[PDB]
Amino acid sequence: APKPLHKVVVCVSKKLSKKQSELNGIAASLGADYRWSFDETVTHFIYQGRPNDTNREYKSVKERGVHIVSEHWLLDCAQECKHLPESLYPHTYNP
Repeated sequence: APKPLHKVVVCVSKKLSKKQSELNGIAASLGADYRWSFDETVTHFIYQGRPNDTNREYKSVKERGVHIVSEHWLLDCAQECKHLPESLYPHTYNP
């Protein structure tokens, strides 16, 4: 049975550790997989920050070219039950 985030693999940044289990579960309810820390399987890295952010984990993921999205990407995908465009939710996104 189709779910909107099938084949997505989320990883919540260390910065967002207090929200990590909750966000993993929100992603999983939409059919995504999740990793507890970053690796080569991750498709979507959840992160909140600033222009030219110096966070080490963020910079390492950015080098790998995977999607880096605000937590609001996941929250809005959940509200809509849809795979929403990642480009609308950069790490600097603020509602």
